[PDB]
Amino acid sequence: MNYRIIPVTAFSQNCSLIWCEQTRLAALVDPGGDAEKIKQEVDASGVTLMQILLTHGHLDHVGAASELAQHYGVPVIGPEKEDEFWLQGLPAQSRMFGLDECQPLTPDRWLNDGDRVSVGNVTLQVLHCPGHTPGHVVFFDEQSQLLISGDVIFKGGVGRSDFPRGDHTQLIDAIKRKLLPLGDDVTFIPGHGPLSTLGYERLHNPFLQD
Amino acid sequence: MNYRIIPVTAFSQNCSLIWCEQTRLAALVDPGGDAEKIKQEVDASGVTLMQILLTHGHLDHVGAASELAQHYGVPVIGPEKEDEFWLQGLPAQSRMFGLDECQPLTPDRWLNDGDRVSVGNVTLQVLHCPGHTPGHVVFFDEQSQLLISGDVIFKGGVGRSDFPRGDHTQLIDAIKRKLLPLGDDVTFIPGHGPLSTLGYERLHNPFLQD
Ligand SMILES: [Zn+2]
Ligand SMILES: [Zn+2]
Repeated sequence: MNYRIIPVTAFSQNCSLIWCEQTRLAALVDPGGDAEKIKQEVDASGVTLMQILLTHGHLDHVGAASELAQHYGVPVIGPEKEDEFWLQGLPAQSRMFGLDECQPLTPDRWLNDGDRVSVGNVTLQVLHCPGHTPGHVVFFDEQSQLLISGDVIFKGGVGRSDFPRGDHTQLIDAIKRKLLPLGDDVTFIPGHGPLSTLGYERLHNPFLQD
Repeated sequence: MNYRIIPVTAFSQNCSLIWCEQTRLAALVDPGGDAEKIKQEVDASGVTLMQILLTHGHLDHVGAASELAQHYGVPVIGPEKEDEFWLQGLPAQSRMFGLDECQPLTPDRWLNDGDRVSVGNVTLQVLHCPGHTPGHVVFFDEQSQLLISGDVIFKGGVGRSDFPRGDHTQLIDAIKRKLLPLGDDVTFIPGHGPLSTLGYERLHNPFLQD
């Protein structure tokens, strides 16, 4: 799987344009804002966008999803249904940061643990990883050993759990039981900061010790 | 000032019907839900409802405000503007607890620190007390030494500050600098649990020591 990271919004979130090398069929993961910047990269890359994927219901991951879905004529898929309250609360999310109103978002379909999403010949496995948000999912490409994981895990950190319905014990358990077993060699693209691997975090991440 | 407490919603919130004894002009503070229960008490009390007052933007304090405002033909007044994001997020608030959708609420006017609200011959002084929510206000009747204070202070407790834009240092400072100086003899009607006085909390509330 090929990809391009597109930093979007004032929160500087790692939106991912991902695509199959043979078919050039593509997906956007977490198009958080800066819809024009995203469109410019998508259009200049020459790929065929087929879908928008959402890891979780937070503003900096979903702000441009509705505009891009309409622009390209593609579905918005994900996250898990427990984040519906966050997506319904997008106006409140944006108003809290003094930003322009982000409209409520209803995805074409929710995702569940164990779902398959096809990006041309790339098969993404969906893993439900709650703790940061109760509906947070991640996308795993087994063939390229690549994880697109939103705000579950960072290089030397983990997602905040002090939000409504956040749960630290739940988040750490999800990382250890669902992510780490995918293998040390797995690279992850987090929502913020630099990329890292699961192996490096297993042994160096201060939140994953004990 | 006369009053009647009307426990509403599954959160068992202390909605207040308050009124002037001479004129029988009345106000509702925090009509949180159970709109029929509220209407039954208001109508049976014989008072003339003139206004709805809001201490803060949380679901269990505002759920029935819009229906009652329309039913009686009265304004919704308060809280302070910083809670606009909470009122915009009412659908998200209710969806989070698996309840029926509560619509976004736009009050007739926001309140500010130092505002006067007239309930017949009762003059309420408005105090801005952030920390639980950034737009939280309280209503003080100096003549009857009575405070209607929402979720700022409880008997032996204080409002949670772990919500988005919550701030514990700010909440405690607001209590100590804006509430306690009103006098030890002041009775308060909190959003939850039994009534108490400012004097008792000053000396016994574990959150107010030091
Ligand atoms: Zn993020
Ligand atoms: Zn309350």
